[PDB]
Amino acid sequence: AAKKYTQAGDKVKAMKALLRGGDAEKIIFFAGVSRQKDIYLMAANYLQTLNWHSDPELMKHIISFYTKAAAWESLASFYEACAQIEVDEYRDYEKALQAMREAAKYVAKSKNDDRDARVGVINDRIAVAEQFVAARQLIGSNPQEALRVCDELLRAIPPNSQDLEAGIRIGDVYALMVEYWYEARNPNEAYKAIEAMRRRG
Repeated sequence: AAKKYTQAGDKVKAMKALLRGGDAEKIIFFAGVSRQKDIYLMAANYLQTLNWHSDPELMKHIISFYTKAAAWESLASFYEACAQIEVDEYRDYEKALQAMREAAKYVAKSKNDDRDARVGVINDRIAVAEQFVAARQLIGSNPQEALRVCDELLRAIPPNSQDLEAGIRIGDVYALMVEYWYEARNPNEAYKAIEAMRRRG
């Protein structure tokens, strides 16, 4: 779509139907080249809905869009989202905890009322973050802490609250769940890797 859109596919309405959900990253690129405010906001809001385990440059790049747009609320939203789904294979939650600290800092920097919904995500995510950092700092020594953190996360979204309103998202509730099965209390469990791969697939 955007490939043929850069080939004179026209504008404004070119990306109003490309928000949706998924794991796309070039909605950034057309927001940057189109220089339209609405495309900027939708591209920056879109990346909260992604689910990956890598590429944390969107931290600073949505920081750029929300310096150009002066809305740190969804910046803190993506802080939470990307720090949550970053530690999936980053294997370090200290940076993610610093990113939740930056989420609180930018909510304090925020001025719109969207920061209230951002705190509605924060009160569920930072509550698990101090026990998920105990799930990640002690992922080599404390399997039960990480297992029960992931279990109470998995038993919070089936209630009426959404994934934003129940805890941290299920990027690392799964990814750490695989991790302590093969790493913690049994690093030499080769058939857990084919459990880990069969739970991966």
